[PDB]
Amino acid sequence: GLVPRGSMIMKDGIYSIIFISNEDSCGEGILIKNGNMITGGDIASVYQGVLSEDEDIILHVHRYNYEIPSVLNIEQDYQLVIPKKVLSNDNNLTLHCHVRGNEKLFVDVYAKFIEPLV
Amino acid sequence: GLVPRGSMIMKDGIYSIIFISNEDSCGEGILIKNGNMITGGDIASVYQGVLSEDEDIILHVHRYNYEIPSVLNIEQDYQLVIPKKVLSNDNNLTLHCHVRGNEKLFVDVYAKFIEPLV
Repeated sequence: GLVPRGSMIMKDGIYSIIFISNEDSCGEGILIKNGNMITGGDIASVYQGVLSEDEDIILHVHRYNYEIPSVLNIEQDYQLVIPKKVLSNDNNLTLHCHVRGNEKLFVDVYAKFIEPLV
Repeated sequence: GLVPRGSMIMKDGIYSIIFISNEDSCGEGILIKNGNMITGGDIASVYQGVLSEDEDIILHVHRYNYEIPSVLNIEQDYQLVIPKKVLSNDNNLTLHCHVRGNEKLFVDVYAKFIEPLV
């Protein structure tokens, strides 16, 4: 089962990710965790941020292919606030992230551990 | 214009990548370059490798979703050899990568620099 735990407890490695927005649009991507560093992306945007702790974990989202819609229909670069605690297992986790400054704009994410860093 | 250069001279950061295989199947993905470390993936596989410089660069491809076809139709994990030489810019590059052990199996890749990492 999943249990509330701090994100920083996540094992280092590459994860597969699936997410759905308040607009009810879905997307899938990849996520890489190294130290407290988080980098990732899907066919249209890439994301980067640093596991906070003592700070609001901010994830900078950057769109790179506008011929593909944003799961959030924003149309520019934004920030997602990552929860300090997530529901997790040794290899699975879910979290609810919302756009900074707008709780009504959000995505629910499920992440699955794929493998350790080389 | 693109000029021949050492692949290991690529700017660290997040890259979008598009590729076509000898079988005429195309795929798209993301690629992250940190030090000599390269990590990335698409909707069905993830990859990790180390920009060598004294050894042929081996990119380890791990298939994580077998419900989606691989651009090479290998049906298992494999290794790609990454050229020490690439045709590149300060933001673009292309390369021809063959499967370790079989030059007849390969992907021709175009990579676009998206943004540097934190």
